[PDB]
Amino acid sequence: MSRVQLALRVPDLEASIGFYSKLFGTGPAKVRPGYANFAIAEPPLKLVLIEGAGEDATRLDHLGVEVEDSAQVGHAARRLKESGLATVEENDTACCYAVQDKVWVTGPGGEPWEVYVV
Ligand SMILES: [Cl-]
Ligand code: NI
Repeated sequence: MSRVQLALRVPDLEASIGFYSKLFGTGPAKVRPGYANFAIAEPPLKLVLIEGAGEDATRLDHLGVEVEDSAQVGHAARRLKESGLATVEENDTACCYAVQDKVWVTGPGGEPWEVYVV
């Protein structure tokens, strides 16, 4: 029961929050200065909105896969590693007054993915 995380850097956080609330029929789960996120049940999605500074267009910030528990992150980190991808693991972190275990991989064209648990 994992779900994709889509993180967008948006030029207008307030406008984006309103648009996404309408699109998914649900308000944001978390709102902070320059930051919001939506936990969408259907489609299963963690949508993250980060306000850009003086930006003109929405762009991809990063992608991810949100899993249930640390064991799944661990399983993923091992699996990705064995597949031959370069991974960077984080454990028991800090950011967003929250705690996360995660593993980062980067695609060929530079798009970064985190497999993580909140
Ligand atoms: Cl995955
Ligand atoms: Ni993220």
